[PDB]
Amino acid sequence: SAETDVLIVGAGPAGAMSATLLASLGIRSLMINRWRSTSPGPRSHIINQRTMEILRDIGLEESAKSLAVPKEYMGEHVYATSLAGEEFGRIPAWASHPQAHAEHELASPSRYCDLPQLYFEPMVVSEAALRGADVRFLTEYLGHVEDQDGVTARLLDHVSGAEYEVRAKYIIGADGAHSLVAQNAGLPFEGINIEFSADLSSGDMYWMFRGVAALRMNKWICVEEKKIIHEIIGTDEIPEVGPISTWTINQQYAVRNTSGRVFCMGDAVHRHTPMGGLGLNTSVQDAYNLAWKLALVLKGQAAPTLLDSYDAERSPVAKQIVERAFKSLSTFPPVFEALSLPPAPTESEMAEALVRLKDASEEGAKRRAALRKAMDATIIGLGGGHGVELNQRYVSRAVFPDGTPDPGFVRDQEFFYQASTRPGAHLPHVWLTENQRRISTLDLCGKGRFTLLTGLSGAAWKHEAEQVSQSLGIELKVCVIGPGQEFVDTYGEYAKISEIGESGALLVRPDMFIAFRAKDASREGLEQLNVAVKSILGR
Amino acid sequence: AETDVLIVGAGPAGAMSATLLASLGIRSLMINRWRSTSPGPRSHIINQRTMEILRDIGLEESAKSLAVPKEYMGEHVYATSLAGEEFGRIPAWASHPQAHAEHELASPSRYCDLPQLYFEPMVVSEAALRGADVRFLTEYLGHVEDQDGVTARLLDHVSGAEYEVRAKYIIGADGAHSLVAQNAGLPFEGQSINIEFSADLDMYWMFRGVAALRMNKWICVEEAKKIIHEIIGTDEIPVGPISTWTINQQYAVRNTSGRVFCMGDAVHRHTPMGGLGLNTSVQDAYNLAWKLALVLKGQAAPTLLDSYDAERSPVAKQIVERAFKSLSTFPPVFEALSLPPAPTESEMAEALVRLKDASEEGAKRRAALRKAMDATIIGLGGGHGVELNQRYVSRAVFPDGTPDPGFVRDQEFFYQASTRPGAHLPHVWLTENQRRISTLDLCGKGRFTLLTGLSGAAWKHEAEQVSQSLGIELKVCVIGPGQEFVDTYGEYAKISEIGESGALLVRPDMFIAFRAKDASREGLEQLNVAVKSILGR
Amino acid sequence: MEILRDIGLEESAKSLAVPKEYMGEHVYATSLAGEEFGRIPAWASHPQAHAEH
Amino acid sequence: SLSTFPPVFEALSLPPATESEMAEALVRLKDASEEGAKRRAALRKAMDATIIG
Ligand SMILES: Cc1cc2c(cc1C)N(C[C@H](O)[C@H](O)[C@H](O)COP(=O)(O)OP(=O)(O)OC[C@H]1O[C@@H](n3cnc4c(N)ncnc43)[C@H](O)[C@@H]1O)c1[nH]c(=O)[nH]c(=O)c1N2
Ligand SMILES: Cc1cc2c(cc1C)N(C[C@H](O)[C@H](O)[C@H](O)COP(=O)(O)OP(=O)(O)OC[C@H]1O[C@@H](n3cnc4c(N)ncnc43)[C@H](O)[C@@H]1O)c1[nH]c(=O)[nH]c(=O)c1N2
Repeated sequence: SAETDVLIVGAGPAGAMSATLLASLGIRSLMINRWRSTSPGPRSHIINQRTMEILRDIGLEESAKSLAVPKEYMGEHVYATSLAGEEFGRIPAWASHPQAHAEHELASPSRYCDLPQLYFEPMVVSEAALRGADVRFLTEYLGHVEDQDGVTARLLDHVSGAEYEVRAKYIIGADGAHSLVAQNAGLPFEGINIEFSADLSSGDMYWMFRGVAALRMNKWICVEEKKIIHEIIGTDEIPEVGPISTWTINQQYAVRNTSGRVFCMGDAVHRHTPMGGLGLNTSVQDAYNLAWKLALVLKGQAAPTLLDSYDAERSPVAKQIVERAFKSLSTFPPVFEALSLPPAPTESEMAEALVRLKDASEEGAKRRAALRKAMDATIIGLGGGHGVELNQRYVSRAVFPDGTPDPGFVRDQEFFYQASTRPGAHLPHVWLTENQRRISTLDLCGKGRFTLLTGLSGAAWKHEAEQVSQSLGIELKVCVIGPGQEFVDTYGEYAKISEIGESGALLVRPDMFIAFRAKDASREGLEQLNVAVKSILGR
Repeated sequence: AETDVLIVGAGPAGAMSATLLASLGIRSLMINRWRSTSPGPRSHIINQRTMEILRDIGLEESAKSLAVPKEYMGEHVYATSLAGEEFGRIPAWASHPQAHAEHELASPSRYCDLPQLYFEPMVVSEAALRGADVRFLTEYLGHVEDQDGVTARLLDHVSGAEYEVRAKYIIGADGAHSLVAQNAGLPFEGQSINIEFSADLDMYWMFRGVAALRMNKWICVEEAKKIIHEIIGTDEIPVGPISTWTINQQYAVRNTSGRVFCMGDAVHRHTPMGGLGLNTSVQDAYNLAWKLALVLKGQAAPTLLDSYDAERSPVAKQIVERAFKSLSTFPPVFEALSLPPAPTESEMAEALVRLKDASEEGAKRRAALRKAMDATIIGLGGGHGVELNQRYVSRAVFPDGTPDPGFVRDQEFFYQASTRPGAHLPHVWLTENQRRISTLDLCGKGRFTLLTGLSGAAWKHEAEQVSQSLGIELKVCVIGPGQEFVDTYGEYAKISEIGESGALLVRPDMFIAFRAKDASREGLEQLNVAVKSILGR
Repeated sequence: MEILRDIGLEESAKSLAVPKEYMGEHVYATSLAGEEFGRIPAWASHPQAHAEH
Repeated sequence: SLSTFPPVFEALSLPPATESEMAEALVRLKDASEEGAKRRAALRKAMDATIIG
């Protein structure tokens, strides 16, 4: 028998990030994993800005960057018949087009990077243990029972062969795409990788229309006597040929992610195809949504109803990414159609298409233009979906509305990020300075606590926040941004992005979402802080 | 539970043993009492032998990405305090151009500064990935040995349960108060407050007797921590975590008892001068693992394991005595300033004014101070010979009849390459498809390798016979023009000390076990007898 | 270079030049595509020569 | 320093100036005999002596 506050079943990105955050917040956790090691395979490698912002908040962004390939080396996607064959063209993937890159820089202090899951996992798992989480591998969750005060789970130890029980206040189901935890909580659902080595002496990612195969990276992956590798390369005048692995995926999202004291996250609540690099990133963001809420509830600073916001905020995103990843698959077949090929052409059919594509006729021109259109429409799955990645819009009892209408989106909300300071949107990034060194708005906030941002004519917020803090027993850090202060609006970018007057305030949750906005520091405005915070905390 | 090897401890020694044993196809269970890898500032100087090991197993590039390269380690400063007067500087970690050349010539690898805080998780994750079972919050309580194996009792600090593990061997990698070594009855001979802090202010030695300062975040070596003031030393700038290390200087005279092998701090406990501890501990593991693997696979006799004590015990004594002796180089600095070992602020102020005296007496003091500062270098990068000049004598090294050539220059300060059996294979650059590759990169990977040139082609057939007969892999590399590996710079011919048709047999740990002068019939016939002798067969 | 340094042109010279790290690989061959006889460390590129430099 | 180049041709057993003669020299330089090892060593020695220039 063991006892903990939270039992975390699974030590992939979702579980390991939950353990790390809970341990940083002073909460006792036990994280288990069935297997001997972290994940070995080529799996994820695209890390998006929201994940990198989370790592930045907890102090792991610089270690992530030292293991990763920066964004400048991710842009060249090549569409071809094979590596040696004819190139159809290229596309600027991962926001490498100058305009896309500007939109990227404006959105976040962080950037895309290429960091194999193979490295990402042990980095976060070692951090969880260092910060205080108990971590135990070769240990399998078999089931649990729940009562009025907690949960009791049965675990099988694969080193000793012993079974034992663990008693917890809450269980996190971070146990992947066939989650037993989710099955036991009764959650409702709706909806070949080949490593090899070779010297390819004679861009960053190749899409081969052979229907579609992918090739990247001495060591290579494409997606046992594997002369699929020939064909893709495609010659046989060069010669390894394994390890080989498979992923069966059945597209489904949990409609609800919570049942009593059980919270599921990650692939356990969203299972989808890998198009867009959304899985690991969304899974880490699920953890970041939940952990601070658990910590407040366990410390008695919030009522248990604060936990209802997890489902209300993260379930819509589960459905969104599943549908989006699926839709992005449909953008590849039109490439074959533009060449006047069927989805699985013969060698003779392909050969004819290549000659036809170079024809000096009007028919040839029509095909070249159609091919370019089709290739351009794949970018939604390969870096174009910046809006999908960033445009979270939360509606829950952990976001206190300010009475303003939803302004919607000026441009397409899938392709383009739109900054907003309305409650329910992520705090916008802009550069300020601290001692003449650039610092992001995001660097003022987070660290497991609420933060209130204002300017010099909003000095009354400091005292108002101290009262609410004292009264509710919760930390509220106040930052008064302006000339001569600790943090300075050196570029004028804060006044430009805040959408409110200098004396207004933004209350920012530990996960960086705006929970309350006030237009000014009038007595009526100031009195609302205490009512918003009580409402957010269910008190 | 049952495993081939139980590894008690997951520091550098244990984690490296687990990684190597897993890479060799051996089942192991590595345990650690605590929840995490080591949190503290502890080791940070990684030497070339350790970096070579990481290179052999494919972790050198990951280590380098986490580390600070050698170009940022050289500036050691001797002073009264950070804001006070500087006595002078010394080129530490082989940063002087001549020391740097000697360093480059010795190895494909380089010093780097890599905190143990990052080193440990990198190796522990690799061990699990490659097949080791790894289990933290698990404590070794004791064991009993019989003629077929060992049975250990473990306490699980998650479940509170005790259970037993059955193994063929136990590795005691359990640190400076090793319970394993105490239970194996090993005989021993031979006779710091670290303060982290943050402040807005490469290495400072403060003669205040001596304090060190390095690195927003700083370490020097809880409101009484205005020791930090004094060292900085002002208080016009605005104090934990604090930690202690007791070390009692001791080395194990023997490192093995029956089926128990101890390694690392468990067999060599010493002061931190010279950055020898972690490095020596990783090298103990690299000596043992391939031997254990051959024995467990039935390709070597159990007597191969006797060479672990014969090769590694002399190193244990050597580093303990060396680290201690380097401490004695600091007090002469106070003596050159004509100060007592703990001077007052007034006495030191007077020493500083005398040190600038425009007389012949002042010039004598300036020269004496320089001489004393220069003699500290043996503990701060000067001991390249100590780091690299391993000379093994054992049944796992087959002598070639030649006398020991000794050392032309001082064997502590200077590395001397040798290809005589019992010395480390020398590094030189060859090419493979016009890309530079080290001699070391031809060898290792858990197996024996035989190196020769084009007139030594007969070695290929001889090695095949021995390999087939003994059931062991022997990779043969024929170095020359038109071959897979080419002597593009001529450096192999220059370093090998034998004719082109001679051969060097290199062990999995990169030590030379056999050398042949030529490929005559008498020379070729010796291979099989050397390999049998090395394997105890 | 010492002369250029004395008169204040060394940094301009360096901005126009290729540094010493890119001068060492001298290759002896029958032709560029043919067989290579071997290489030599030119312009003090051997580590000992570089130290002396 | 000019006089250090001709010993390279001599180590290959070539005269100072045909394509056939050179082709033979490259095959002999890979010869597995003790004579081939002598030629490889002589060639290296000759190449090394050009470093003065
Ligand atoms: C080919 C490919 C390529 C990509 C991606 C997937 C695939 C298949 N993804 C998605 C990503 O790999 C996936 O979404 C994450 O691994 C999900 O992380 P989780 O922590 O939810 O599950 P994960 O599956 O990673 O972890 C589940 C954990 O639970 C453990 N477990 C299961 N049952 C257990 C039990 N009963 N008891 C104890 N432990 C148990 C498992 O052992 C494992 O540790 C991605 N994403 C992205 O953002 N960018 C990208 O580029 C890609 N690319
Ligand atoms: C301040 C300072 C600074 C330096 C150094 C030391 C110190 C104190 N060193 C030396 C270096 O840190 C030391 O030599 C190594 O950590 C030794 O590694 P081990 O694996 O042998 O022991 P280590 O002590 O690292 O690990 C022992 C393991 O066993 C575990 N354990 C103990 N008893 C157990 C039991 N009964 N059951 C289960 N687990 C148990 C412990 O929890 C731990 O995992 C160094 N070296 C260097 O090369 N360069 C440098 O710069 C420095 N600097």
